[PDB]
Order: sequence, then structure tokens, then C-alpha cells
Amino acid sequence: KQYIISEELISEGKWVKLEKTTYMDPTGKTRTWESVKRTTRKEQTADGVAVIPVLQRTLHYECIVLVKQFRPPMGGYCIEFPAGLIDDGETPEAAALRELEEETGYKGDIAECSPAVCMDPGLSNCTIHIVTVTINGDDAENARPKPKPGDGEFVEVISLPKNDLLQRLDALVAEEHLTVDARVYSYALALKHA
Amino acid sequence: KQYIISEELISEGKWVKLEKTTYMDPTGKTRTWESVKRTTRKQTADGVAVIPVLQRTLHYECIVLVKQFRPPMGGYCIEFPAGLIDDGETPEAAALRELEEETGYKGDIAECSPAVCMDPGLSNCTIHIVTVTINGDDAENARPKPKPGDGEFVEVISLPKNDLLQRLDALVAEEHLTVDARVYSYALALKHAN
Ligand SMILES: COC(=O)CNC(=O)c1cc(C)on1
Ligand SMILES: [Cl-]
Ligand SMILES: [Mg+2]
Ligand SMILES: [Mg+2]
Ligand SMILES: [Mg+2]
Ligand SMILES: [Mg+2]
Repeated sequence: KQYIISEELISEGKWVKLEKTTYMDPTGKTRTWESVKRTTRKEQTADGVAVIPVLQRTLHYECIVLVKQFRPPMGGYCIEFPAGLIDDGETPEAAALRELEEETGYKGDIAECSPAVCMDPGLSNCTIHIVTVTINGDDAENARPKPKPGDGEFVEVISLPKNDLLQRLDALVAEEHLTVDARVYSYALALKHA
Repeated sequence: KQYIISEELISEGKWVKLEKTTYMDPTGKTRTWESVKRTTRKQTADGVAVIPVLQRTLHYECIVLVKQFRPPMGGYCIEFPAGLIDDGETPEAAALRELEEETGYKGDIAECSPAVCMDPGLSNCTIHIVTVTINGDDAENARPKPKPGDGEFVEVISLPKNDLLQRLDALVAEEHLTVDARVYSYALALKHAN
């Protein structure tokens, strides 16, 4: 039934743009929408990756590695899966492992890689692959792991037990002013619901 | 350490604006960020997303999802029922309202998240994730009556909670839909809890 008729640019920045989107609704009537898109997407299967990093060590409970950063759009600190945009020509797996190492210092091993999934499809066209990665915390490579943040990147690492993730998140939100990411919360919820 | 210095409007639509955010990086250097906000927020958050757990005796527990044409995505997406919280509406009540409009189901609140961010590197958009149980054996949920508001066109897809990630992958493989990130994160955690 439904499909895009036209996409009129409204305002283009260096990083983001706003479009008036015109589409066919499923009655046969023309309608419009305001859409956001990034300016950076090239041939990549998605804008970005987020990494679900399962830190595994012998005689430790598995931990989920998370990162805390200032997020200008939010006016505040956010707790999120390690994540970044996919470079031109880069595979999602490579981007995941690169971003993981840059933001946390850990070197991971790929476990699985999602199809491109939508970040906020009522608002934007942005997509990521969600890449599950196991981190062998017994390997010396991951012993005293040093984040190699990029220019103007400043990230703290927070590793939380998978078996208590949601309470550990609720506890952190109760103790400082910060926002947990919706994907992080959803994953912690399902850990509880299973 | 980091904080917002100022916000310059770049472009304001009916529904969404684009701002240039000037912020202080932790080294003492001033830096800029392109940020998207909705124009609709008062509110604890912009919206709600409902995790609807359909419980029928002698049946697998299902998670109820909606498929909708998403203009920014230029395609159909599979998502948790969701909408914006009406000014003067609680997140809980928004959840039940939305769940009923989108799916026809009448649920009960199990729990409700703090405001969580949707894509904090791009937008300030936030939601409450609201876990609802649906008594599928109740007479009110026998033939669930979905109420599409103006310009909403919503298919309901219920999937077994214990195979959710495999079932979502099937739909993407077979049907060229995009799965929402929050839905995929929850589906992953269901598999990862084992
Ligand atoms: C040299 O300038 C920068 O790298 C600042 N980055 C952004 O403004 C930005 C906005 C969005 C979306 O993603 N990155
Ligand atoms: Cl439940
Ligand atoms: Mg990042
Ligand atoms: Mg990075
Ligand atoms: Mg909706
Ligand atoms: Mg609705």
C-alpha cells in the first residue's frame, strides 16, 4: 500500500538534515511527514553499530560492558552500549570491534550481528547493526584495558553483572543525574523477563 | 565536567527542530553539536513504548508488536506499540491508551521505566518503556478492537516470547521489514539470559 512520493530538503547541516517527506497513505491519499536523516550515510548497510559486549572471565559472573558519555543533544550524561558510525567501506563487524576497543579498551570476538534495525523510525531513518561480541577477560590483551578515545571523545566504562543488570542500572540512575539508553533498558528488562 | 553553553535554532518544523548546540568539552575547549529535538514535549518524556506480554493459558506467551509504514524509514517497521504522551497524561495511562489504540488490547501495567533516551547522539528524544501484561483469556481481549487515530495504519503481529529473536529474523528475511532497535535488543537479551 504505502510508499514515498517525494523527499524535500528543508535544512541541511554538516551532520544532520531535516526533510519534508511526502507519501501515499493506504487509502490512496497523499500525506506529509517531517523526517530526520544523517548526512554521513554512504553505501553502508546502516549508519552505525552498537556493541553488546559480554565480558566473560573464569569464576566471575558475565558482565555487560557499557559506556557513559556526555551527549550534547540530551544536555547530560548517558549510559549506552559502545557505539559509533560505520566508516565508508568498513564492515559492521569491524566497526563494532573497532568502536569497542576505542571506547572501552577491550578486544572482543564477534558472536553475532543483527540486520540493520531502526533507531527511532517515527523521527529518523537512522539504523544500526547491533553486534554481539564476547570479551575474553582472562586474555592478557584485556587485562588493564586502555580506552583510545578519538578527538573530543571522553568515555567512562561501566561493567555491570548481566544477572543483575536492571537493578544495577536503576541504582545508578537513583544515585546521579543521568539517562539510560532505551536499548540498554530494553535488554536489561528482557534479562529480567526471561 | 561537561555542559551546555548555548543552543542556536537552525530550523523548526511543526514536529521537529534542528539546533546547533555549543558545549564545553572536558578539556576546557568549546565545541559544537548538531542536535534534533521534537517540538511537542511539555512531560516526563516525549513518548511511551509498550512491551505487551500477551498471556493465554495453554499457549506460548507472546510479545505483541505493530507493523506500520514509517515515512522517515521509507518502509515498513516492526515496533513495540508506542506513541507520544498527551500533555497532562501519565506515562502509564499513555501506555494503556496507546496499546489499546494500536492493538485493541486492554492490559495491566507491570512496571514502568525512567525516561530513557532513543538516540542520544542525535536527539534529546526520550520514552518510558512500559511493561504491560494482557490477559488474553478475558472477554475484553477476545476480539480486540484497534482504534487507529487520524492517519495511523497499523498491523498487529504477536510472536512467541521464547523464540522471539528467531521469529523476527524470519520476518526480516522473508518480508523486507526493519525491526526496531529496542525490540531487537529485548529479543537478544531473551536469548542471552540463557
Ligand atoms: C568536528 O565536528 C564534530 O565532529 C561534532 N559532531 C557533531 O556535531 C555530530 C552531530 C551528529 C548527529 O553526529 N555528530
Ligand atoms: Cl512480565
Ligand atoms: Mg560512540
Ligand atoms: Mg567512538
Ligand atoms: Mg504509535
Ligand atoms: Mg497510537
